[PDB]
Amino acid sequence: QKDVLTDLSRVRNFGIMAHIDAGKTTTTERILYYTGINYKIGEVHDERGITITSAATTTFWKDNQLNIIDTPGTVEVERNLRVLDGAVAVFDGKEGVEPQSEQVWRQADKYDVPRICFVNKMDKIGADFYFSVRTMGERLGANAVPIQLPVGAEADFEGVVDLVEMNAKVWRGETKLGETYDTVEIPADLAEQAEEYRTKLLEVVAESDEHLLEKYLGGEELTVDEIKGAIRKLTIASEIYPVLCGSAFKNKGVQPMLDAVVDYLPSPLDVPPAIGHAPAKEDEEVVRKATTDEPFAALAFKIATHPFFGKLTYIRVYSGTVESGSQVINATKGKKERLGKLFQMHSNKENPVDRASAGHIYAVIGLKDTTTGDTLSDPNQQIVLESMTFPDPVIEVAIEPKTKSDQEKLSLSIQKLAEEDPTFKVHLDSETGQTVIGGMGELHLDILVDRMRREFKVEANVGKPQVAYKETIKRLVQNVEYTHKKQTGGSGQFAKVIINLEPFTGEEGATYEFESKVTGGRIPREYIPSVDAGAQDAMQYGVLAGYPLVNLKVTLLDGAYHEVDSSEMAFKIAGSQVLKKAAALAQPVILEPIMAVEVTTPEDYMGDVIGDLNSRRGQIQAMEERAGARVVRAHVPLSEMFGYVGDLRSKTQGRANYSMVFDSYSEVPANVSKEIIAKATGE
Amino acid sequence: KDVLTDLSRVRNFGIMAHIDAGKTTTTERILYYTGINYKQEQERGITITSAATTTFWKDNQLNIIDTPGHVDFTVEVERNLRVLDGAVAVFDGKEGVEPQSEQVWRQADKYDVPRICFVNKMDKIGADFYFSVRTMGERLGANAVPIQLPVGAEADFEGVVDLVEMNAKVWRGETKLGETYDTVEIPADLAEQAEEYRTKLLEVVAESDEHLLEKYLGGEELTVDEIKGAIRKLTIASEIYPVLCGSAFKNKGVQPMLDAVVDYLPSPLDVPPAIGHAPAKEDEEVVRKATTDEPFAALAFKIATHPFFGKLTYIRVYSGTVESGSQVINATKGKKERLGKLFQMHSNKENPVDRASAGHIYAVIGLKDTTTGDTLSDPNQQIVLESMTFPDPVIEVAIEPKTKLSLSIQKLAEEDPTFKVHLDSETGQTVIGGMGELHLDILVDRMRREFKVEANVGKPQVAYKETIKRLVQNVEYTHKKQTGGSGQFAKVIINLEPFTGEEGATYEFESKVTGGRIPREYIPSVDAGAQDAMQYGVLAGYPLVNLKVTLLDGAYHEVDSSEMAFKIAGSQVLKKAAALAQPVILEPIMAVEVTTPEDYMGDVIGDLNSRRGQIQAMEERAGARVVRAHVPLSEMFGYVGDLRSKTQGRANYSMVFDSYSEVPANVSKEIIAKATGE
Ligand SMILES: Nc1nc2c(ncn2[C@@H]2O[C@H](COP(=O)(O)OP(=O)(O)O)[C@@H](O)[C@H]2O)c(=O)[nH]1
Ligand SMILES: Nc1nc2c(ncn2[C@@H]2O[C@H](COP(=O)(O)OP(=O)(O)O)[C@@H](O)[C@H]2O)c(=O)[nH]1
Repeated sequence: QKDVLTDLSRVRNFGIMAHIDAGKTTTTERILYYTGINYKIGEVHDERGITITSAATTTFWKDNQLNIIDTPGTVEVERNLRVLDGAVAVFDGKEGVEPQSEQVWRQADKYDVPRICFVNKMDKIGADFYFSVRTMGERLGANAVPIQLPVGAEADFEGVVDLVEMNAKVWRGETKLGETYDTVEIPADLAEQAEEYRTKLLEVVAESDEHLLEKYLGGEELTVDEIKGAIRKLTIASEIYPVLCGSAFKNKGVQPMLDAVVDYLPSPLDVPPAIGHAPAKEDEEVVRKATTDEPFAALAFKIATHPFFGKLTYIRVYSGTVESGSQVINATKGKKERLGKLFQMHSNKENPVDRASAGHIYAVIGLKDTTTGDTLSDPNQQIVLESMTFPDPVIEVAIEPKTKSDQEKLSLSIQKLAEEDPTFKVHLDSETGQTVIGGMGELHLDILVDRMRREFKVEANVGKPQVAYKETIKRLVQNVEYTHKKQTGGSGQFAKVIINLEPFTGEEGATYEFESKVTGGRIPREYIPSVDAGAQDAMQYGVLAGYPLVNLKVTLLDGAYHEVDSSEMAFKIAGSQVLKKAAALAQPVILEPIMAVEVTTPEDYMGDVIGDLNSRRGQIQAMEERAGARVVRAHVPLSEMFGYVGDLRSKTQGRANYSMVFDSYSEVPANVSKEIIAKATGE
Repeated sequence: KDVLTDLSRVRNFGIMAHIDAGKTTTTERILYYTGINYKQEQERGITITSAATTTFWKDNQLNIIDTPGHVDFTVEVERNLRVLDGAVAVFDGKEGVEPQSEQVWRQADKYDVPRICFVNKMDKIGADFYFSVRTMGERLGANAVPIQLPVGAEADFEGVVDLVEMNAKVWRGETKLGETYDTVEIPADLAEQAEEYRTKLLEVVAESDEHLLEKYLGGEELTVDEIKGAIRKLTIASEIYPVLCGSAFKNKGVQPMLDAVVDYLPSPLDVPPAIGHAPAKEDEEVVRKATTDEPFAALAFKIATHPFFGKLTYIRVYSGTVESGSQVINATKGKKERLGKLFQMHSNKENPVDRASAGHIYAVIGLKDTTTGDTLSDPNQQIVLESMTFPDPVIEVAIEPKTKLSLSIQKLAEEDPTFKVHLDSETGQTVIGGMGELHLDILVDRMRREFKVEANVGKPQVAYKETIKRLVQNVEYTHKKQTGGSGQFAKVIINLEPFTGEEGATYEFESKVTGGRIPREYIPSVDAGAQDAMQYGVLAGYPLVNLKVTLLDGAYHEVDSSEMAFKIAGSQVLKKAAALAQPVILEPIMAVEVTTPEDYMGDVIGDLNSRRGQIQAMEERAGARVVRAHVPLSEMFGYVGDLRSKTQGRANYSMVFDSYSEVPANVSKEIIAKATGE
């Protein structure tokens, strides 16, 4: 394990995020080659092509250990950004930022993931570094700071102008795989435009630190280390995104890029510590820092089949150390696990290690009940990294497969997505064959339907998403009585029940309470729970619009029975009908899912954000300023949040991001309740 | 992937092994080799772990069963061994026979399950094939006959010597998943040791059949088919256990073992026919053969939740064939069921099938009142595959939430009919009834791992009962409460006697009223009142059983007498008559069966007698001793831990209800004192 670094400052866990056909595969291939041929030159103690096969590949660049993670490019990407400490964003110079990159960039923005940009395909016709860097501002609202400029356009691409050390690194002519660059003076053709972007970089660098601002403004020139260190601080704080260029296919620009990963991307020490919750006690927060002294905690993010080893579990260790053959707890499942062989996968070999320490990524063998997203931890000090509890779905969509083969494909999609997403719920009515999926939002459901149709090729009719409304009562209704007297064939059925129905808060979140005040055996004790079950069964339905009834307290006050005719079945009918009777007379109301929306926007677009939120019946809660940006917190009904992603992006020209969580159910306004009821009665 | 109708080409088997022995890695390799090799610089997932997985090896259908989780829960292990036709025993070459693998071996011995042995981890340092085969004889009393010999030791492990075909199958270098072997001649280093074990195998084969004994002794050499056929006969009869070796992690030896399952493990035709009983007629025996022509019979052995399909019931069909959308009867419950979609689960898909035929294992959909252990059968020829089990719980535990925040537990889940939930009303006081102390502990883990409740668990309490021993006559009670609005009146005179009943019934009500002295309108109310009072005790608050109430006389007021007043009268008169009929407390007596290693048997009988046990039999099965005894459940508390320490973890115990017996005098006073202490 001497090959695994314990100095986490010299470790970098990063991945490549890019649009498809942008060059992620070819860039990773070139990274792995250049890093191999430059490793232990004259220090090895003592044709070839690199393909990427492992989900995580470990390599070394200039005395730093680089753990590269294959980002799919969904819930899987959200997990990978937690496994990532930083990312390299690869763009196609012909197109700049593309619709796919927008989504991942905003998720990395949510989790404050430092990024550096590599504009690829600079050899191709139509590729432009300057146009592409514009699209980063226009569509991502990103402070993209070019740290280099291209030397040449289309076929004449030869290298890059280094804007930190003012020199040019050129690969002239047909460049061999792994061939180094020639360091030359900046060409005269580029001298002024280089000086313009040098000023832009120096101004950003000088404004970060007061000591350099006094130094820069005084006419003194900033040192390379001061410039380099300032860019790193800003990049790690997600303040700026350094931009590079090259041609991975033409073998131009890879080596400066690798330097940028070392120079400006964060180590396990630079990112904030891992925050999780105790196994139980979700509210209790547990924090695990990136040091071997802390208790062991690790997240499993990929399950794979190795051509030699069989089933392989990839894990990201955030804190502490564990050894091979030692027991750990799968905190997500509460089951014990024993770590088998431990590996760090290299480009062309499998490096076995004897223990799994903090800040590193490993492939584990002997795991039996660990799934992607599960947390492995010290048995004595247990942490769960992902939240285990989720509220019931608030939006539902209906899917009906077209053919009997689409039904079988839908059953293999609901199985693989269950493994990846525990947040979504599925139920199937075998009559009509209507699979209804519950989700956490319209976009969450929109993702699942797409993955069913593109990654699993289902052909089905998708319904329009329906908000999961509920019903409750606002008033106390007293001495509501119902009598069931059905004379079925032969012997009849009898049950009389008198209940008292009131709203019920639930101190700890309870939705229902049943109380029996029956005195003197007027209702036999054996029949009391049948009234409860009958009331609860009738609660499944609704008195107003057919939506479930919640926050009710049923008080069984009295009743009557015939010794022969009364049965558990009869007292369940009585409970059912009496609940429908009392709820109708107790001011029934409809409840709406309310969302806790938080929007981070620049000041200039903040007014346009609050105006949009007000139009969605939102209630503004806060107007904070965090990290030079303004954060608006508001409660918005989920019913009004349809299409927020596109509307926010249009109104704020792409510079604002948002997070939606469930908050509570609230009574629907009067004018909106009648619209809900009218639609439901017609459905 | 079609469904085979030639049941000779079918293998219903499972893997039994100690923990960390390689069950998961061997199952992984089986599923890969059977898929890619027969009917890579890669990485992928199918994320499927089915209770029963159907796969194919060389034109034979292999149905693999997941071995039960709770090894000490004897109801789960016996069910799976009934679903199994044969088993593959996986051992660690470094450790040989281990305590948990010993327990299942003796259980498989009880149920006559043919077994083959696979010595795994032969590439690990300290692994010895011959040491493991010695432990098979010393600790399992098993005629373990090696049909293979290891080629290499520890890191130099390369393959196996086949002792039937007398060749060597070697996997040289780093073996990829599914990589084939090279069949080579036995190395000279192993030629002598191979011939020694070849003679041992030939002698076992030759003594089986007289014809082969003539050929072997005559100097003629036995054919491969003759050796294979003899080993198969001996393996199916549990006379010999073939021994193999390999490395599941290093991908060496998997294909020979799959061959051994086909060659020497039993088919559905080779196992004895299914033996059951007619509903509610334990003495009447019904036999179902492994043929589609016989009436349909199937056992449900696993209930699971499918993400898309909902409830999934895994069934092992022993006899006949039934189609989708056809009705069957759940003989265990007496209710009818309609088979919905039928599935055979594969390593990477769900294969829909049109019928559930004999000798195969399926996943069923549309079942509502079928539980693990229930028997599905043709309505006309009703069979129950599992023996009758006591319904009422014998052990009770109290669970109280928190230390309302943890009322999340609804647990209306069918669970089993074995669990009964009743309320003593102390903070709700969910009291759960079970078949034993381990039974409840299994359920509590479900409530705490699958539902993560925070609760105080009580100490297990024996579910005692009460009864009467003498006849009491002319017991009268008069209910006269003059309430303001309306008064109430009811007089009843009853006769109370003990009543076992030819039908096994707990209660009998007879009315000998002569005139309309008690109106016919209120007779059923008196019966209900007596039954209500029987739920509670007269001595220590435990339910009363085996009572007969005879209503002899009474009185009524035309206005004041109601059904309620006579229910109070019937109730109070039973509490009064039972007190005067010599009430006694009854305790559940259990049929305990302990399978113990050779050495520790003596401590078992002494312990059982110290727990007020009555020894009934000792038998010798294989190399172990089986002690059967009748022991009161009250004295069996903590037996698992005491036996496991006493037998170094190598022994098995079974507890099933047997009968109720009167509690001894000094123990009756202890029970009563606690209850009166409330
Ligand atoms: N001319 C040119 N072609 C490139 C470059 N990078 C990638 N390509 C080509 O683009 C195609 C897709 O690139 P690929 O690595 O598969 O992108 P990915 O799908 O995002 O992983 C491949 O055929 C490459 O040959 C580049 O820098 N210049
Ligand atoms: N070296 C070696 N290790 C093995 C072999 N078979 C299993 N293992 C390892 O033993 C550990 C436990 O095996 P496992 O399949 O989980 O056994 P189980 O607990 O009974 O299911 C795992 O980490 C396996 O990788 C083998 O043939 N050789």
